[PDB]
Amino acid sequence: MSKSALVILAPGAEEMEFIIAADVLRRAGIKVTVAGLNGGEAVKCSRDVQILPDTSLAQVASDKFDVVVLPGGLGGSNAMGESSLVGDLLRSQESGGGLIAAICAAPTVLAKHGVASGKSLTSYPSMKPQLVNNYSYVDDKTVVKDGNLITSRGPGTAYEFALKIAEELAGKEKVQEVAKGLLVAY
Amino acid sequence: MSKSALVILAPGAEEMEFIIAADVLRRAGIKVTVAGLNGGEAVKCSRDVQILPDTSLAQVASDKFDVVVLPGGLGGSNAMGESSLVGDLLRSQESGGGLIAAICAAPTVLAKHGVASGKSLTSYPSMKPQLVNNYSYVDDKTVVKDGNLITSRGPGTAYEFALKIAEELAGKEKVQEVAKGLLVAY
Repeated sequence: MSKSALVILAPGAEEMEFIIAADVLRRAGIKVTVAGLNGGEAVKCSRDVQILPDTSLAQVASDKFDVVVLPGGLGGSNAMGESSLVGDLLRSQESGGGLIAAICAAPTVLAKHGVASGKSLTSYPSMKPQLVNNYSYVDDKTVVKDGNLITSRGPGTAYEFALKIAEELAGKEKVQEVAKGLLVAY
Repeated sequence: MSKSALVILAPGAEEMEFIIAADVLRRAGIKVTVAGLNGGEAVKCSRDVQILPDTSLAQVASDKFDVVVLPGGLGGSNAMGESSLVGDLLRSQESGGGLIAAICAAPTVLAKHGVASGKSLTSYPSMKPQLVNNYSYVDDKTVVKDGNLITSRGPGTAYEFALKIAEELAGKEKVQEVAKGLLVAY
């Protein structure tokens, strides 16, 4: 009847990347929960934009989501990488064959929590040396999908990233109409 | 020696275009003030994302900004169009020789306030009929500049819109570095 997405909002997140994934997913008819990393309070992002989450990560820790989305930004990614809760939830998503999606610096969260080893991914270019030892790093793609893992490079790739997630959950036709309304070629 | 931008955040604002404007301008070293239309409280956006403004529009009313930026979204544009304070600041900005930038449905804000009549502009494609009478509408163009007016079309043109404003205020070398960091060709 419906597909869900958990979007984790962490202090120091790249707000553009975050907002694009939340907003595009909602456009495509997906039920998006924005879960604040440390609570239900406003999250101060990387360029000082403050965003109210829908709820806390902790409050949706017993729920299943068709996709777990990790926005990038160095500080948001560092916070998610240190969070034992993010680790538990990511291992859970991997073992239920659910989608994991990470953009920009956020794929280092996968490395930090031992998730999705041996898969192909990309990231923001400056994070590559953290991601070559246990993953096949892709240098030449804006978005990479390998089994249940979708990763992407940064702000210039965030619309394509969100649309690719949307396409897996909501289908081709829906995403075509969504992309048309965005004025995004896809 | 810095430059300044007022970004007006209004209820029903298209959050992506809003966040992209605030973030990209901040990356370019421009002092950004995010000012809530109706006060300093959180603003609910078109897709239910809630954003805390830096301050209220009312509180920056005697301030001079090098640019006044209007994000789009239909609810947001309609609210701005009804606001006498928006009108007053657009007119003052216009008399003052300062920059005005409006994306998506936001150009209709200038129509509602009788601002920049006869100027060349674009908008979200379906909003064209609202604009053809009193403006010189340009169909096939992502970002349109006429003197101190900059307009653009939608989410898919938001980066270029923001980078175009950034370039006017911060210069070519700065915006090239910012575009490089964003992974946006510009």
